[PDB]
Amino acid sequence: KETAAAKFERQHMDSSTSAASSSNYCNQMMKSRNLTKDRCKPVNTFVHESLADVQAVCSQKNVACKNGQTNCYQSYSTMSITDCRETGSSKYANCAYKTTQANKHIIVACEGNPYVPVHFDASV
Repeated sequence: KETAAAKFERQHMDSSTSAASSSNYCNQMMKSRNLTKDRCKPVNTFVHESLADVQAVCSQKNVACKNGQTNCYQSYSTMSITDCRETGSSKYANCAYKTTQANKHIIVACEGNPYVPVHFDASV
């Protein structure tokens, strides 16, 4: 099975690039990260920062999680991120994604030992 921390890295970490290079980036990454096999993941966010810089968010501003949970943290600074949202004309198994590049604060839920991000709550 996949540990909740390795899963957050596979679905959200992309430190190799500084930001979405083309409008096909989401179609590319959603595919190389295995997020379109049993269905098209309708929404996913990639962060273009170092894994360390994203794990350090677990020691920043503590805020409520979108589900009420109290183990979410908001990054003090804005981070480079890419938003992948399934387009209306997307069809399993041929997923189509709109890619939107942006700089925003990310909010992730942290868990376990050591305290690492285990779920991407949102960005603002």
